[PDB]
Amino acid sequence: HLKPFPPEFLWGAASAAYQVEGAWNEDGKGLSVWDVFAKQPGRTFKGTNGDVAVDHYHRYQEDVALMAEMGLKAYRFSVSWSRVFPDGNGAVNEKGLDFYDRLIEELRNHGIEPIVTLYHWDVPQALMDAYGAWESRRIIDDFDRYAVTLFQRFGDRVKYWVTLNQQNIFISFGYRLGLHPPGVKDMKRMYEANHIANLANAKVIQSFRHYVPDGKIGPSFAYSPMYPYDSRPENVLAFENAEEFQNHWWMDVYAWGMYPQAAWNYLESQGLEPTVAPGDWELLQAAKPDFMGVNYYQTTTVEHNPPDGVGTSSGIPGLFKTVRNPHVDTTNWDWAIDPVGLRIGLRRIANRYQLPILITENGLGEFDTLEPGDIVNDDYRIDYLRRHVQEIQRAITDGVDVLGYCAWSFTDLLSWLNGYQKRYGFVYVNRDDESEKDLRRIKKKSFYWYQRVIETNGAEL
Amino acid sequence: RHLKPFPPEFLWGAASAAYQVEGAWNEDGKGLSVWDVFAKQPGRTFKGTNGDVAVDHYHRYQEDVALMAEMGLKAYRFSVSWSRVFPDGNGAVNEKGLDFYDRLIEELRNHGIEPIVTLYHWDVPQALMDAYGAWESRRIIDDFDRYAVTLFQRFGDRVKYWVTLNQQNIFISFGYRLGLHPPGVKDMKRMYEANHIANLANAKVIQSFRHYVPDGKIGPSFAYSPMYPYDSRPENVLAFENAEEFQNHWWMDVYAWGMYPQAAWNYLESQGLEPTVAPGDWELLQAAKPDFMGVNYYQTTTVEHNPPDGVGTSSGIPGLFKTVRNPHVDTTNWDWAIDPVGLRIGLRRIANRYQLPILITENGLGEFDTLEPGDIVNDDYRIDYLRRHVQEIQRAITDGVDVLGYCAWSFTDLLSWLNGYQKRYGFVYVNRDDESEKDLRRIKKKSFYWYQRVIETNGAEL
Ligand SMILES: O=P(O)(O)OC[C@H]1O[C@@H](O[C@H]2[C@H](O)[C@@H](O)[C@H](O)O[C@@H]2CO)[C@H](O)[C@@H](O)[C@@H]1O
Ligand SMILES: O=P(O)(O)OC[C@H]1O[C@@H](O)[C@H](O)[C@@H](O)[C@@H]1O
Repeated sequence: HLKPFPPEFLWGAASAAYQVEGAWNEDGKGLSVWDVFAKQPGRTFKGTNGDVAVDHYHRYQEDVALMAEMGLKAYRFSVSWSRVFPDGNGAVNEKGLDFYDRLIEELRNHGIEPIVTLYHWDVPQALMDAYGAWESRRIIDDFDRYAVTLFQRFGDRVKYWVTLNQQNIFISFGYRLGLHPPGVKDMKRMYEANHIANLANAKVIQSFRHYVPDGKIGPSFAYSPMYPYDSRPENVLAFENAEEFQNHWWMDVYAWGMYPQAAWNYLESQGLEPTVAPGDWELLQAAKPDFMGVNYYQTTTVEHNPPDGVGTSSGIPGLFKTVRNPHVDTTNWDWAIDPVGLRIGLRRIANRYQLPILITENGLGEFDTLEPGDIVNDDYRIDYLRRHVQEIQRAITDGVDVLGYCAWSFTDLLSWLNGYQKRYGFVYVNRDDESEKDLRRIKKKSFYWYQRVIETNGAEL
Repeated sequence: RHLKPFPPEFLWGAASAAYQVEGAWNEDGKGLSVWDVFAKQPGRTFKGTNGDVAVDHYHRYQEDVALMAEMGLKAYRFSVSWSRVFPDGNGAVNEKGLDFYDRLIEELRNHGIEPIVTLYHWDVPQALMDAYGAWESRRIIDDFDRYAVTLFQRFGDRVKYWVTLNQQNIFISFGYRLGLHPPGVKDMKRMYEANHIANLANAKVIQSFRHYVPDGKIGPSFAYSPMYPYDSRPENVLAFENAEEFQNHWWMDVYAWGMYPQAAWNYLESQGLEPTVAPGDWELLQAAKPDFMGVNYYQTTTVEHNPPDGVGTSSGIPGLFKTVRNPHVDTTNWDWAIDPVGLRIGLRRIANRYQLPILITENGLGEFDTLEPGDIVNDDYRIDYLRRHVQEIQRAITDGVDVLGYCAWSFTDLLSWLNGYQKRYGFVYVNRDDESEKDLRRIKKKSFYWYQRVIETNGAEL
């Protein structure tokens, strides 16, 4: 018999500041690296950018009212560092803090738990200009000063905090694939910036223990659990390599403060291991989180990759390469649909680290059709969410401590590079890639489905 | 890719177990072990074979050590028979029993061979079973500790490497779940209680070791079959998660971290099978970190989804996993997988999960060796098996696993627990069979000279 969801389960939904807020130059806000990057011609679909997005900065009262109508138990959002410190360091911007204060008060007045995410990829451009942002150890103290400011202003009202959201994405996309700022393709630089981000995460967790002694904090990891293609020993070995290189490389640092040794030795043999300073290991080991945040969309299957092989398939020669998994469904965008993979990832985190898990992001991006009468029938989104929630219930029954589930996303939002048409929200926003239209909010069918999930604490899916 | 060499102090070894080699079952004051009694029950063992004589290593140890020195062994791993040292398990120490192990250790040291002493290989004295049920009573924790401390005091000056419980998962599961080994019980609840007591005994002895052998290295040895999923079907990967945790982490997480894994614990709790925990248990288990994980390795196991009405050929646990033949590995003549890459995988998994050095305490090939005219045994099949495993160990070292040594199973042919003598494991053939001891003469197999050359070249010629 499946166990019920625990009574205080945080049924949530989530967003990110650049993707929803707009108001990119209002109330003293400084430029973020994304304000600049997205205005490079050709970088984003149809030149879409975060100047307005879905205008949540001005429409937050309506959006929170919709959350209360749904009965959301928690809303996870990120704070835009450039609103609080327009230059990254230096003078605090009270008008920027005041927006988040008003948002938090609106949530609390409706009984919704805020989950504050410190960082979703939008370091102030001034810090990139001054010292290269995440490539400089200077960012450790600047990020800590920013985080401490938020802990001081909001710790009395916010119990749950996420530090770096998807560090593995912003680091790898920014420094290895060149898809995100700063547009670099250099593995050596990637691992250096990654190490600095690890130190920044640990430093802010240490600060949190002083300023928010009753709070709960953790990083959030974009987790694609690895599978071996089959039981061929060389494919199982490729899986060992891939899970360690892609997943333990981050989560072991978060949980244990140590990089895994086989991956470290491989990077050292390539001259790619990060520079370690005295005190680094002590800091990383002394910053235990209360939970592991998990952003989940799909698993990855791997197979053996000879030393002259792949490096379609991607991988590392001599370690592993990816291969299409014939045993999982796909979305209309070729993302795998693997709800059991979420249960597997949750089981792996509990088994390896004994940590509670907050699922910070999971959802389905698809074209939605607006029908006359302001009707959006998104049964495909209900199907996807239902199947993932069902597997979470099985993970809970197995013994995993899952603190909550934040569906991605509450309203439709701006994609980093792909505009607006692949929508994720429970709430449709009437705008597209060419026009803001009237920006009106329209509840999708999935809104009412999730409302009923919450009312029954997951008993009716 | 440049392979790393075997480290300069790598323990090229071979191994045995006391009941399987010693004989002298009632000599020099030795008391009855549970195996002395069990193997004499009609029908328990093939052709009634038992350890009364075995290969008579108790009397022939000088000849056997001389062969080890001829081979150039760096280490010899053996077990101490508790019933020789404390015939009743507790009570009076038997000095003649200690004197045998003293003579053996001196013989090894005089030939430059490192002794690796194994405290327990399944032979608890029958008197402790009679009095209180042996591993089912917490009384065994202090009795085992007193025995271990006796050995630490007598031999700690000359023995650096110690193994505590050898293959706890086997003696506990075979003794209390499958009923194949003493005490012949089939009761999962009793199995998990005895297993918990064995965990506490292991931790207690490691704590004592820190007091008595401060420069030594100690660890348990686990019979490790690394699990594989059959394929990338999500339900088969989940079956693998269940199987690796339930079959492997259940033991190794206690050894390394002092904690049982939660999903397995909750499953047992739902069946009414979780062990009874006393105040102080977690503190003891957590405060007994080993210096290494010992690994007894023969093969991997591949698993697939098993519905709640499923298998309980294939074996498994309904709702968790079931085994399935792996189509991508060869098998021995007894349907055991031959999977040397699986040894590398298991070594990588232990380093990745626990960051522990590993002593491979047992690995070998059992086969029906033919004694040819001229006292020749051509066991190229054994050479091939060992060569491939040693090659994969070198790759694991190159990956970054700290492997302390490799003990081939076995040095001489020996008595199997239930299956007699015909399926042989030694580098040294022993002339006897299931019907009689013949003359017990020792005959070097071809593999003896192969391993001699491996050791001489520190693994460069395999
Ligand atoms: O509109 P898109 O391109 O589908 O983006 C949706 C969300 O993507 C999340 O990150 C993804 C990323 O898109 C993938 O490229 C990467 O491989 O996986 C990560 C896993 O999260 C972002 O978290 C979110 O801000 C986007 O809305
Ligand atoms: O002869 P069998 O049944 O294959 O057993 C071989 C070996 O099996 C191993 O599990 C034991 O550790 C050894 O003690 C034993 O010799």
